[PDB]
Amino acid sequence: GMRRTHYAGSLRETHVGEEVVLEGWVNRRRDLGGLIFLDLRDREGLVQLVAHPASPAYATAERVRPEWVVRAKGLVRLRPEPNPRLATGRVEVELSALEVLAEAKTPPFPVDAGWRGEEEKEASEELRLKYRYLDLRRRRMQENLRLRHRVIKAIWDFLDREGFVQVETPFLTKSTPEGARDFLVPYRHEPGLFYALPQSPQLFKQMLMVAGLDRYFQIARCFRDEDLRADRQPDFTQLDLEMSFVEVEDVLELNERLMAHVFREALGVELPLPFPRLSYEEAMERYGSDKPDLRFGLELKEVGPLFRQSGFRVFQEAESVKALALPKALSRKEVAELEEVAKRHKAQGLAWARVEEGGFSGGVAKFLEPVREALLQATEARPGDTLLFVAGPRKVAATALGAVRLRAADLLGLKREGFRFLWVVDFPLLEWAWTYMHHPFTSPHPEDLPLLEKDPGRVRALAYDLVLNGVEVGGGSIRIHDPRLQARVFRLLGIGEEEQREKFGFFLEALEYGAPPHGGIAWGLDRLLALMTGSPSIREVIAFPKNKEGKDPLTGAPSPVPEEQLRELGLMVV
Amino acid sequence: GMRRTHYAGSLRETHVGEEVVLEGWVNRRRDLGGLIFLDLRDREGLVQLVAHPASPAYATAERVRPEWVVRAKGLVRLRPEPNPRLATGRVEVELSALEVLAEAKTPPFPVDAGWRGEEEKEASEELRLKYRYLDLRRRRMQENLRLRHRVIKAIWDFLDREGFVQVETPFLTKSPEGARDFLVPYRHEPGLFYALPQSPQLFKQMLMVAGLDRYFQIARCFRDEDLRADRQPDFTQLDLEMSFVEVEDVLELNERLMAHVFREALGVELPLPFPRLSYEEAMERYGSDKPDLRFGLELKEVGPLFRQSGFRVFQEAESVKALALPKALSRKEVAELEEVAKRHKAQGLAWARVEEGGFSGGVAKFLEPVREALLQATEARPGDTLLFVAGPRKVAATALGAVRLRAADLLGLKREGFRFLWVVDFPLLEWDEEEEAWTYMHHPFTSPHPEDLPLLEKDPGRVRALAYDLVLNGVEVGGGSIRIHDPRLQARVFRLLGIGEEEQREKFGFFLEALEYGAPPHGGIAWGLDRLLALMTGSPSIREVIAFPKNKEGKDPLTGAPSPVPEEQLRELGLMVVRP
Ligand SMILES: N[C@@H](CC(=O)O)C(=O)NS(=O)(=O)OC[C@H]1O[C@@H](n2ccc(=O)[nH]c2=O)[C@H](O)[C@@H]1O
Ligand SMILES: N[C@@H](CC(=O)O)C(=O)NS(=O)(=O)OC[C@H]1O[C@@H](n2ccc(=O)[nH]c2=O)[C@H](O)[C@@H]1O
Repeated sequence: GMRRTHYAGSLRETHVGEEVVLEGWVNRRRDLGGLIFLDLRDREGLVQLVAHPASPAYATAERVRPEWVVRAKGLVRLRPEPNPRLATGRVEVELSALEVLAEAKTPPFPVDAGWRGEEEKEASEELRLKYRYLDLRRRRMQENLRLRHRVIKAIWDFLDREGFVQVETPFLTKSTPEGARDFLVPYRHEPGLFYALPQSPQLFKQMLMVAGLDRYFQIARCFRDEDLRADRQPDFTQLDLEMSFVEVEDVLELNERLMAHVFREALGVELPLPFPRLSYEEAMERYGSDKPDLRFGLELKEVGPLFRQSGFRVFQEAESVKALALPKALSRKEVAELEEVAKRHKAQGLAWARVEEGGFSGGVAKFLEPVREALLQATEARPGDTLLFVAGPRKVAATALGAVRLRAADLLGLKREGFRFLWVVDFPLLEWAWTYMHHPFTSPHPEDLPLLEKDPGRVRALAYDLVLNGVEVGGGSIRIHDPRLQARVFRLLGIGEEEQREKFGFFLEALEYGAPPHGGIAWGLDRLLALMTGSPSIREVIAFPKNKEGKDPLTGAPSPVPEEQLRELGLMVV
Repeated sequence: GMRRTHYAGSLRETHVGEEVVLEGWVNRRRDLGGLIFLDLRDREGLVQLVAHPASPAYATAERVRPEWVVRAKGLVRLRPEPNPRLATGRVEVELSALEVLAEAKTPPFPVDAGWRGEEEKEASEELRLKYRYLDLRRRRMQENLRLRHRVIKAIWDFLDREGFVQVETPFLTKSPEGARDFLVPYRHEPGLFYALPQSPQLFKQMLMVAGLDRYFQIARCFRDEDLRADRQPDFTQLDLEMSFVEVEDVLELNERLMAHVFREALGVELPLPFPRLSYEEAMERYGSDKPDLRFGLELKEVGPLFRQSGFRVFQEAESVKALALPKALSRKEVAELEEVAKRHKAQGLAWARVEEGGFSGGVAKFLEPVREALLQATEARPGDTLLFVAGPRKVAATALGAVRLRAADLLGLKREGFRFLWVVDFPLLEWDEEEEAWTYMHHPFTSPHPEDLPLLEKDPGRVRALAYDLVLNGVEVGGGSIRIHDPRLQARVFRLLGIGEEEQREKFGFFLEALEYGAPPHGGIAWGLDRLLALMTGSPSIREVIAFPKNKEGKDPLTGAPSPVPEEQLRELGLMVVRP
């Protein structure tokens, strides 16, 4: 068996009197009163070792240095005074033996403070990535990686109980000139031919439905060689799943229970079911975003039809006027800050007014008095609030005041806590020629089918986004399983036969052999884990990520190769 | 919820009288006296639907052809005569409604026989791969994929319980397991490439340096080999690593894990512990470092018996290995084994016969002078054939071991069940008989035996390694080792393997630096998951347990990969194809 009797961090008062053998890293050394104190560290926490002058381990304990690997043997004793900041805080190990298994260079940054329950000073992330094997020693990084383990195991437990089959799909697959750029992999035996890394398992998981497996899932790696701004990594992890004989409601209900199971098991958090649902239109109208942050209120209100008789030209002639009531009298500085946020989102400006006990004052207050009673009933505003207005095209006015709404939450210091999931449903299928939103296999709404050719912009898709605290963490749809409907959607998009066969030939042929009704979703697992941990970047929930630029400071990739290794592939740099 | 009330194949007589809603594929249709019988198929199997001419479902049922997708509603009733070949064979569904969800054209090969319990005729594997989404409809393929799911879930259950942390490691990493790298061009700086990982070896050791203590991953490995011997461009490993372990700790945990996997996924009890043979023991007794323990016929050393023999080819040889087969082979069969032997670098194969008193055939004349000792050493009986290979010890063992394996097939020995074993105490270096050079058996991070450290400079060929292979039925299904955690020793072993300081820094500098920050003792292993699943299912190829595999030339008939890309796309990477 092993030489150690326990994880160092697992010792408690229940272990007093036992002789233990421990192995780990020297977190810190302190000399007090002629005793040598060593914080011994492993993944379960710190435990205090004490060397007394008479002990055989005394000289060894004096020479050891931070991050040295040691094996320690001694008796578990009670501390005279407990340190409540350690789970082992009531006990210590009186050393009889101490053996050095590895010395260590002074690390480029400290990794010891979190294990004592102390705040850790921010270090250069580039430094942290270059020495990531040391960065991963820190308590916070190990908790993130172990939560990610618990989340994936919980996904496995749940989906296995619900009859899902995990299926692993190819990594070396067909490159298509369709949309997002592929990472390529040269085929050595025939120069000029390339595999591609997969953008997602979409076509394979649909083909697994055509194969009759009924329900599938995979913790899938997706590779997309595009802009790496906005926290993107060159590859990321999805929870990918697909089901047969389902409606939208079936997919949402399954994913709700799975998510609630994941949060209960991996975080100890209870998520009330069902999640709230909002159509795309409702989300845009009430929050100005298709990923609403539900951790605070302050909904947008359409007040356009209140000013159709008002002399205020800019309100009267606008297609939309959105209003927002902030529960605070803003400074002129804050208003101009919100105005700049609005103008940065294509708005012509931001009108404003304070609401007093009898009327309004400031900004556009004069033009608000004739409609006072109606305006207050629509906005539910009270004396002391500030009313913000954006007038313009409907999408612009909503999106601009929605961004104002988010920035206003920070100005007001609103407490945004917990986890607020919601479904955004009934997205438009297309957008102006015409083009689809995600991928062309998304089914139109059955009752909107006749509008496909008549009024395409009004056609709803059977697609849905999962949103958590203003962040898209999941997206999916019911798929087309009728090849004639799929051809009909292609004819509407202007996508000819030669283009279909080149991009999708093998899958379109698959639909001719009896595809069941099916649909699915993929979660952004790294995004979910970052949100579950309050991390500012998905880099904090990935063991060995790339930096914001796409490179790996730890190993140096991407790096050149000997020209003989490249000549062997039949390629050269131009 | 769902329209569907049950899986089609799950109906039993306990459901008789219930009204059910079912969804699935038409396995087959036959018409009889106006009735329309549809075998409805889903992942649980077949159930018979009956459409009566008086039913509203009848008009729909008349359009239906095989592989059409339908939703059916009706009442479960007993069949007048039951079909004992089906789990639903006692019942049928009297249809009250039927709707076509999807039509289908005739598949290029049948998928229906297996769901009836009937034998499936062999289809061209290239055609099966081209229509892999239809091939995956067959019962055997779904059984394979569902078994694959059960095996991985069992691995998660066991290792999670044992405190292992699953960590996912990079796919776009730095350009080491004895193969060529698959490269990925870095678009922004032409001339820069990522490499796909041949294994997660260095990342999992760094996870030990990070203090995670025990790791696992169901990892995808990419190795650009001459894809002979059923190689796929990428394959799947159960990868794992542990800290503060000796060889025995790694072996015992894997044994218990495998026994759990087989128990939960196959219902098979594997007796523990696994047998253990050293590399030298396995090579002496079986002529192979991956012995097949499903039959006997062990190899015997008889060289010391011929030191007074007139047969110079025996008398000069370092080794003469003998094997006694319980059969009088034909001369054709002997020549076949001789050809096998010669294909494995042997100088030849000798033969004879054991008869009631004397010997007959082949080299029997030179065997007669040494009879008493030979029969005690070989345990040969009348009617047997004795075979010999003479030569250097490793050649003689390997050649007669390959003869041994072939002879098991010629003799029709019933080799059954699952016979695991560990092979341990591998030498640090392997002698390439061809290139006349020392190479490492396992990757350069394998720790030599600590007792042998002074031999690294004094006598490298005597150095043992803390490495081990897991063998199942003569197939290498796992391999691992205790690692080097001292940076001085790791450079010392790099020096031995012919890797100067310049090559060390350029390929492994980041990792040697990590060893300077207090690396713990650690070791681990990796299973060949596709290999194991192929063996668990008796499949002849790992392609039978991979959902969408490549063909033997590493190509995907289903998708057309690998394929050309637009000249514009290759231009953007700053690369061009060399003109021949
Ligand atoms: N095959 C379809 C899913 C389906 O229809 O079933 C698909 O991939 N959709 S997707 O592109 O929206 O990604 C699905 C989800 O993946 C996450 N994500 C996406 C891009 C990225 O860089 N990081 C990231 O975490 C994000 O949460 C998104 O909602
Ligand atoms: N990094 C070490 C593991 C360790 O030392 O912990 C490693 O990869 N070793 S390995 O290369 O032998 O693969 C480990 C195992 O992977 C399987 N296999 C290998 C190559 C291949 O093409 N198909 C296949 O199935 C095979 O069973 C082998 O025993």
